[PDB]
Amino acid sequence: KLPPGWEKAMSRSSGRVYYFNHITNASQWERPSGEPARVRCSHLLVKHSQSRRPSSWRQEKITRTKEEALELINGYIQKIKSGEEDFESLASQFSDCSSAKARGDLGAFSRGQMQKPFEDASFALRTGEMSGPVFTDSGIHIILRTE
Ligand SMILES: Cc1csc(C(N)=O)c1
Ligand SMILES: Cc1csc(C(N)=O)c1
Repeated sequence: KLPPGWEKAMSRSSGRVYYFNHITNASQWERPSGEPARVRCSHLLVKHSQSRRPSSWRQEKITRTKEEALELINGYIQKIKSGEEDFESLASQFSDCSSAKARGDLGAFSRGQMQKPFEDASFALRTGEMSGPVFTDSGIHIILRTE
């Protein structure tokens, strides 16, 4: 029916159908459009106190809870989707990954290199597409597939 990971859902607040991807946690009103050796992705990471290292260039000791990290991620996604902020700008300012200094760009990678939920979401995104919150042992990610 739909591309890998996508399913129909019902808006609780509006009653309109929408589409949700259970690999990428992307959600959108529009029906999804229409695998490679490598993809290229950027990401914005928000770490939390349960991260496998709760420390970053932004903060020596990351103390925010997982729930607080998710609320930050949710807010960044809202600003990206509304156009108020660009993904690259938010990643440079707020990603707890050292790749923040490269606007979140991780370069290209194959399957079997990244943490699995990140890999699966990255490969389920089409070029240009953005994930919803993706959970790994590092923290919570917004992933943007660029190639
Ligand atoms: C909403 C929510 C996200 S993480 C979380 C928890 N209890 O760790 C709750
Ligand atoms: C992919 C990447 C670019 S900068 C960086 C770092 N400095 O750790 C990671």
